[PDB]
Order: sequence, then structure tokens, then C-alpha cells
Amino acid sequence: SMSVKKPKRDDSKDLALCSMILTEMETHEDAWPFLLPVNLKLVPGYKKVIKKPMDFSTIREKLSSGQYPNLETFALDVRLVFDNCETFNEDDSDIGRAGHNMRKYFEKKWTDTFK
Repeated sequence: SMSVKKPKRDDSKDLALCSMILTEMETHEDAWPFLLPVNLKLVPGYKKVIKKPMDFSTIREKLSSGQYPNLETFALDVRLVFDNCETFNEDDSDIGRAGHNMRKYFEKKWTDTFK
């Protein structure tokens, strides 16, 4: 509350560290369904079903242009990639498995870097 602050966590290396994590995800071999926006003209259903499209290239642009106020907002967009993947794909498909693999990959690096 007013004039009563919790001790200051050092957030000064967060930008660099999120960028490193994103690089590691961009270069994973199961990243391929997630590198670019889903083409909303050519994939039936995606536009209507998936309310908030997200992909790594779009996350990379937002990070590079000061569009993430903090590391929580960044983690939300990464999770959104995988949550959309589960909505639109069978677990038993190449894309469905890729999604599960990348989420697990992400979440370990997230915890090992920040928690």
C-alpha cells in the first residue's frame, strides 16, 4: 500500500532472458507449426474458432518493439500458442504432439530461468 513496498526484485535482465528462451523455441525441431501466423484464408475454421491467434514470429516482433510490459504478459502469449494448438488439433496428430512437446520444453526453461 501507499509508502509501503515489498523488496525490489531485479527485472533488468528479463528482456534478454525472454529473448534467449524464444530463440531456443524458434530453433527447436518441433517448432514448425508455430513459426508463422496460421493463414486464415486457407485453413477452414481457424478464423471463427480461434479468437486470439498467436505465433512465435508475432511474439518476436512484440518483444523487439516494447509491446510486453513484463515477463508475465510474455509467458501468456507463449501459452496462448499452445492453448490454441490444443483447441484445434487432436492430441494424436503430428501438430498436437508438437504442441505438447513445446509446452513442456518452454515450461522447464521458464522455471529454470525465473523460479
